Amino acid sequence: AGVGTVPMTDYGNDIEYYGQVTIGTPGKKFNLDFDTGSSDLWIASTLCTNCGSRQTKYDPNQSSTYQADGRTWSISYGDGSSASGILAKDNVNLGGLLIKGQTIELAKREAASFASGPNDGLLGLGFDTITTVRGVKTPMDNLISQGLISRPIFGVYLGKAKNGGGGEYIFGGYDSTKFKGSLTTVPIDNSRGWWGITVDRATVGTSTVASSFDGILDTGTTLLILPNNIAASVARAYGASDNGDGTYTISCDTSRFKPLVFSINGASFQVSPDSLVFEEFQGQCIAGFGYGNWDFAIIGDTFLKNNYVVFNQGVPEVQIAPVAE
Repeated sequence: AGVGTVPMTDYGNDIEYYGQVTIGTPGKKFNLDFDTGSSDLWIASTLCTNCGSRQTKYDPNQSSTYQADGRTWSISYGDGSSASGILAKDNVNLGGLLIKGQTIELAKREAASFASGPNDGLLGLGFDTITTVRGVKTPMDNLISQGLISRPIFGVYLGKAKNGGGGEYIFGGYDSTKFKGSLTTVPIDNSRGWWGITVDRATVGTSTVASSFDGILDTGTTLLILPNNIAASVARAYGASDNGDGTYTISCDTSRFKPLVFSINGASFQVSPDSLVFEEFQGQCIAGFGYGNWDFAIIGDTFLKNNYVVFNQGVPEVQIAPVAE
C-alpha cells in the first residue's frame, strides 16, 4: 500500500474497524481499533493478568527500543469498558511511517469485553486535550512534529460488510476513488477534545425529524446515538419500537424506508436504507440508530460507513462527501 496507508478490517456487521500497527524493535504487529473518540494508545501486554489468550501482547523484553516510564494510567470508556496499566516509550510504525519515541500504554488489567474482542488495543485519534495522562503527545501530534506527514490530515473510508467490508485510513492524504462529487468543508469544535460538528437538520422524506444539533464524529462507536427527543422523533418516522436499553427494533425489510438525511453546512449526507438496520438476530432486526442521555449526538459507524471523511487536526475541520458505491 502507499505511504501512510493502512488497510482496515471490518469486524462482523460493521461493528468496528481495526488495522495493523507495528510496535517495537524488531517489532510485532498489533490489531488496533482506530478511535476518533479517544486519545490514548494502549495495548495488551505480558504484564496483563486478565487479558485474552487470543490477543497479541506487547512484550517489553523483546523490544530493544523499549523505555520504562514511572507513570500509571487508567481509562473508562462510555460503554462501561475499562483498562489500566503503566506508561512506556517505543517506536510505532503506522502504514510505513515510523513514529519514534511514542508514549504507549501497556495494560495490566482490561475489561472482559476487550479480552473477548478482536483487537489488541486502541489507537486514539481524538485531540490531545483528552489524553488520560497530562503531557502525552498523540500519534497525530508526533506524525506532525516529526514531519512524517506534510498536511495534518487523515482520510477515512469505512466499508460495508454487505459490499465486502474493508476500509482504509490514509495519514497525510486522502483517496478520491472512495467518494463521489465535491468534498464539503465543515468547521470543527474541539473544545471538549472531540471532533464536534453541527448538523443543521435531519429529514426523512418530507418530514423534518430534527432541527440543528451538535455531535461528535466517532469511528470507535458502532451506532448513530441521538439525544432522547431526536431519537424518538426519528424512530416514529420508521415505526421502530423502543427496546428500553438504548436500542430500537425495526422492520428487517428496508426496501420501503427512505434514507435518513442530514443537512450539514449546506450539503446533504445520508444514512442509506440498508444502514438503518444494524444487526439481525433470529428474525429480529436492531436499528442502526439508538439513544443516550446526552445533549449531543455520537455520530458513529452507521453514518461514517456511508460518508468519506478527511480529518484535519490543524485547522481543525473535516471535509465530507458521500462514499462511492
